[PDB]
Amino acid sequence: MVMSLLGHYNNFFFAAHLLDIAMGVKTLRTILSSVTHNGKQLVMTVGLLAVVVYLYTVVAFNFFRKFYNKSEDEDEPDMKCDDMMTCYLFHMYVGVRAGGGIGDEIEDPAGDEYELYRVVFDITFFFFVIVILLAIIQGLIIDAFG
Amino acid sequence: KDMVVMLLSLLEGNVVNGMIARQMVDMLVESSSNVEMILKFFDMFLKLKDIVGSEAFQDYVTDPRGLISKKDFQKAMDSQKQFTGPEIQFLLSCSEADENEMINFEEFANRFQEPARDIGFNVAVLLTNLSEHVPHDPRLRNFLELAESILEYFRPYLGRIEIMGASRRIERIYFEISETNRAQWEMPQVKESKRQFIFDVVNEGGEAEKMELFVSFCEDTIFEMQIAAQISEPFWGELEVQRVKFLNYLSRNFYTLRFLALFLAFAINFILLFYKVSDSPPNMVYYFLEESTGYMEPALWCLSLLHTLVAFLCIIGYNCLKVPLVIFKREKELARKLEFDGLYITEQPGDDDVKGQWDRLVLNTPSFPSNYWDKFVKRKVLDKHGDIFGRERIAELLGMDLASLEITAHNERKPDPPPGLLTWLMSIDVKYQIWKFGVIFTDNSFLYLGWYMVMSLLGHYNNFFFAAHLLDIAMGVKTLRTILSSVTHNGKQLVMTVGLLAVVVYLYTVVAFNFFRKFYNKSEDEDEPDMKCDDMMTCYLFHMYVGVRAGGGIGDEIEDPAGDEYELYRVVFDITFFFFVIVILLAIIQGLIIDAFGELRDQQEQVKEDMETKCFICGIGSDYFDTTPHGFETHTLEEHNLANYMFFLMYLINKDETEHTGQESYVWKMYQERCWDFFPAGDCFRKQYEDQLS
Amino acid sequence: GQWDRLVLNTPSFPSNYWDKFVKRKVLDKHGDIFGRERIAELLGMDLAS
Amino acid sequence: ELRDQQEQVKEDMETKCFICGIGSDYFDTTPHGFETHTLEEHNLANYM
Ligand SMILES: Nc1ncnc2c1ncn2[C@@H]1O[C@H](COP(=O)(O)OP(=O)(O)OP(=O)(O)O)[C@@H](O)[C@H]1O
Ligand SMILES: Nc1ncnc2c1ncn2[C@@H]1O[C@H](COP(=O)(O)OP(=O)(O)OP(=O)(O)O)[C@@H](O)[C@H]1O
Ligand SMILES: [Ca+2]
Ligand SMILES: [Zn+2]
Ligand SMILES: [Zn+2]
Repeated sequence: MVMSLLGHYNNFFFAAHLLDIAMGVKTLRTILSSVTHNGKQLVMTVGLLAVVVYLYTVVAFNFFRKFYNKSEDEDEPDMKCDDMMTCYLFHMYVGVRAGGGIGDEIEDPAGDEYELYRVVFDITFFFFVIVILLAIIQGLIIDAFG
Repeated sequence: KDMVVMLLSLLEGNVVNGMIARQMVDMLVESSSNVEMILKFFDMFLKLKDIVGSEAFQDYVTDPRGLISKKDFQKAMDSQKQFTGPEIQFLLSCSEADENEMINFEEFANRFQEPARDIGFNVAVLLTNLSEHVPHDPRLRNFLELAESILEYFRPYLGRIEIMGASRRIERIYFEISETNRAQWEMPQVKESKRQFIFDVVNEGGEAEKMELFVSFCEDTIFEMQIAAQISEPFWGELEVQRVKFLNYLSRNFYTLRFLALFLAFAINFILLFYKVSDSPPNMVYYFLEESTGYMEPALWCLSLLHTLVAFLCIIGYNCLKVPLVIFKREKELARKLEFDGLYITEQPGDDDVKGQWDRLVLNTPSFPSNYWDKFVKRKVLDKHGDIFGRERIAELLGMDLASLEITAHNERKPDPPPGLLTWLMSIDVKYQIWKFGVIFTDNSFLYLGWYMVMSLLGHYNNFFFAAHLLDIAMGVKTLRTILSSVTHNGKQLVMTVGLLAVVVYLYTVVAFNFFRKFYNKSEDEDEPDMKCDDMMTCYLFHMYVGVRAGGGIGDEIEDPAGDEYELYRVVFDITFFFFVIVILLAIIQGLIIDAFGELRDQQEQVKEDMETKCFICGIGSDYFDTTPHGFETHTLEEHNLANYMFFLMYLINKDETEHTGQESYVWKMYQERCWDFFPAGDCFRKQYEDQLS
Repeated sequence: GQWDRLVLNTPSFPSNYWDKFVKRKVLDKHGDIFGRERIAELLGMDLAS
Repeated sequence: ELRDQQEQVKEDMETKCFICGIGSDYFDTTPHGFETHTLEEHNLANYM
């Protein structure tokens, strides 16, 4: 009702009624139950992912700040890790969505005194965040199916 | 009560429809009037105790002094519609009304609650025994109905178990459960310990060790109940009493302190989110908080100090709440290994068992069984092994003076126990304390709390070290703990696959270094190339760093092989790398994680199914008991309840050996000999008397 | 349970439930032990009618 | 599949006698009955 009434205020509010198939069609209802069955687990893994990304943000802010320049310009750099909140947002936004982890986005560590530390940083981020945690989420979904 | 105890003894080893039980029923029927008078004496006062506490009675209570007139008592009791005229008159007579006909009902109700409790309980036990062994006698149902209130009142304390007796038959045993015992068994921490124990045995246990593991669990539970009772709460003396109060307060609130430390860590990290680095002070850089409130700069310091304090209190609470159980378990297993195995007398572990090798330090200490109840384990080991190995050698191993045994047997000395710290200084057993501290420092939970300490302390060196305490949710939240267990379950497999991935990447590195070097130029410049595969170590690092993280394998990063004499070889290289490394191996890792999820789920399901389908004690499945309606529920709640075996063990320990009955003495002797054949194994009372009962 | 307290003393509590005499039955069962008038006040009954 | 194969092998050994084929349920009528049957009566090492 409320969404229908708001649809007269703005016609795009009628897009919400398209979600009605979630309950109208029993197959879609079962499929979404295969998600909602382990919802508490999914939210807990999302929170744990947030915490591990926070830890990586802390390490980056302390040590690897010089690698977070996201400006091709030379005289006005765009540093994404001069503030801890900005660095954490940068991580949670681009590092998780990047296929190869944060190392895909940040600068190349070749020929630097911290090269090995940074490659360990990138590999561990890729394995814990991109591989293991997303694998946990997908496994929770598949296990709910089973 | 003594007469009833004699009757119950007459019912020892009594089969269903036994002649002695039938004679007992005939005797009760012959004295039906007097038995009814006795049961009425009990039920009137049981009913009165609750009636005087009812709102309906308190409505009639009007005197500000808390008393009631006899006429008001009369009109209150007939309003309850539970007594008759003569019964109300008898209650009036029993009430010690003064010259003003004023009744002190509070003391009137409690006058007979205590004196009549034991006899009421034994009457309940007698009637229950007769009912369950003579189930087809109509004359006994009348007594059972007339004692309905007695049986109802004593139902929570009437503990019954079944044992395989000396007569090679199943016997049913009735005993008393105390209010304290039941209340302590219903505590949430004890429930959690029971759940963990059930999970452990049902999941990864064998049937031969099951009853022994259960009895060990019962013993640990008894010790935990003692610790809970101790820590419970209703100039040297003042300092000692305040110290024990403080320690008990910490022990009781250990989990609240843990939660508080976690909350403080969250607050500290939230504050830390506002940090900012600038070249200007608030070629070195400067770290500072960037805010307009001006308050979280001191708030961070306050929270850090509070967090360190709370973590310290958590460690103290732990070694005042759990370390006693750890030491108890270790001392108990050591004592049983000494006595029933001769571990350090006969086998002498072969230096590959660090536990056994560390336990050597506590053998000769004067205070070895500090937490274990058996203070005479050394004496028992001596009496068992001194003849065959040497009394003096055993005494030297266990640090015993063979001379003092006689005088201790002769008489008891009462010296002066001076309450001085100076006199207490050399009372300390240094070797025992070293052993205990080794056991504590080798414990996982204590080590975790000590690491929490170290990180908190380092947090004052640098405030970002408080980020590590955010990992505490891994153990604080059971859901996150299970989720991380779904990773750690196959950790060895995961590490092996990572190593195998390293090896295959090394092979690809070897092939690339030998043949495809020209394709590894990572410089857009033309005059100073950046070759990543002119050195084997550089090439291997390049692979393990960019090839694995690339979605399409190494071919995404290296140069295009179009129009080259090695084009086909290189495309085979790239495709095989993509399939073996990116697809198959990462798929193996994710499959290991998903399989750990499934394994944990089926473990939980199997534990629940085993509990709901077989009796934990006898092993007979629910199918047999469900022949009678609610048969399995009754068998698991009344006949073979494991809580009742726990209660029976505590009842035996607390009861005097001279007062043990025959069945109790049988079980007690067998328990002290560590023989568990009294547990019904595959047999039950219902099964043994199938034909009489049916 | 806390929301169901509003319907106890209503004149029309068993509107859909078939048993229109549940209040009478509860009175006959518990009035002796808890108080007939107190039960009637809880369930909104007139003991006179 | 590999995991359930291992579990099935362990379960079969722990539930039926490798020689006679009578399950553990029958022998467990006597206490420790299956353990005694598989260690003394029908031990395969003893047939070897
Ligand atoms: N010998 C046994 N003693 C007790 N329970 C047994 C036994 N054998 C099997 N069970 C099963 O153990 C299950 C767990 O006990 P139950 O759930 O009744 O206990 P509870 O104290 O009410 O609470 P909880 O659900 O926390 O265990 C019961 O459903 C029962 O079927
Ligand atoms: N006929 C049988 N002979 C021997 N074992 C049998 C037989 N039938 C079933 N089993 C089972 O085989 C299992 C494997 O044997 P068991 O583990 O006892 O042998 P082991 O020599 O002590 O060591 P291991 O664990 O390496 O096998 C036993 O637990 C037993 O229940
Ligand atoms: Ca005696
Ligand atoms: Zn049973
Ligand atoms: Zn066999």
